[PDB]
Amino acid sequence: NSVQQQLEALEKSSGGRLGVALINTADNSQILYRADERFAMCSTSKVMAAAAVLKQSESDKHLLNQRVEIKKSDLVNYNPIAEKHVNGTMTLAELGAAALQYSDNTAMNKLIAHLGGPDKVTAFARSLGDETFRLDRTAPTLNTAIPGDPRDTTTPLAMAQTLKNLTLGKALAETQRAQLVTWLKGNTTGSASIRAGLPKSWVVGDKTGSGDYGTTNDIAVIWPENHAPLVLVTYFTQPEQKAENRNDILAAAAKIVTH
Ligand SMILES: CC(=O)OCC1=C(C(=O)O)N2C(=O)[C@@H](NC(=O)Cc3cccs3)[C@H]2SC1
Ligand SMILES: *C(=O)[C@@H](NC(=O)Cc1cccs1)[C@@H]1N=C(C(=O)O)C(=C)CS1
Ligand SMILES: O=C(O)Cc1cccs1
Repeated sequence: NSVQQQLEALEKSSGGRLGVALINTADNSQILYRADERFAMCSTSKVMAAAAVLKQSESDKHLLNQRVEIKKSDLVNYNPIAEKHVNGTMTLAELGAAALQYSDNTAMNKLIAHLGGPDKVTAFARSLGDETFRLDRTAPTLNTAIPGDPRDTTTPLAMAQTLKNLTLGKALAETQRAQLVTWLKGNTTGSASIRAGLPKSWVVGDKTGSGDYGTTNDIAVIWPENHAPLVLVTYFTQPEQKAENRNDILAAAAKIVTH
């Protein structure tokens, strides 16, 4: 059975809608599955917000060390790092790290607020040539992931192209690119997702998302030992609002497209 047939079968048995875009940077070849369909990004959108702040830092050498005050009233539904810092400060760099490596929603909201709102994240994506990405809401509501809702969505192909540019391409100056990569490589939330479908010793940087409608996402850059990098987006969503998340489906998709 072909890769396409395998993805079709995985999707059908899983009881959802699967979106996959793999870019092989060895030859610029692609494996696409529903790659032009919109999906709710959920917390994968934090990559774009963190990168937007990194872009700003290219013209302000003091930005990443700027103090941000964390109040009790800033806490939302999931904030394992920010809650440790209530009544204190975190730097913008520390907020980027917390957002990316722990999926701290308070940290995401501080990045968005610093930028001037969700629309500023959209404008940053557009500045990278991504005509597809849109950020409309803050956390937690950006994770509602309602079928057919365009808010806070992108397509697998658009996100793969932009993640490639961010991490391996033209988007950021070198120090900032390297910082983004360091953050992604140190993610703690992705064990059971794309990483689980790959050789254990491959280096991976990724950002997950989990939302309503059992929406389960991961976007990754993958560094094989003897090959050029791969960029992989796996998005998955289901028909029932209260559905369980399905990290294993992302692992399976990763295994299929790297087999
Ligand atoms: C850490 C995490 O939450 O993993 C997602 C998950 C997955 C997955 O795909 O990774 N799922 C499974 O493999 C499903 N588990 C079951 O269907 C087992 C059952 C439990 C209760 C009745 S059936 C769901 S249970 C939830
Ligand atoms: C990002 O996806 C974010 N998800 C949520 O806050 C969950 C919801 C909020 C409203 C409806 S559902 C955080 N990300 C992680 C992750 O990266 O997977 C989570 C596991 C949940 S918190
Ligand atoms: O407590 C407040 O309302 C303001 C803050 C100062 C420092 C962290 S939060």
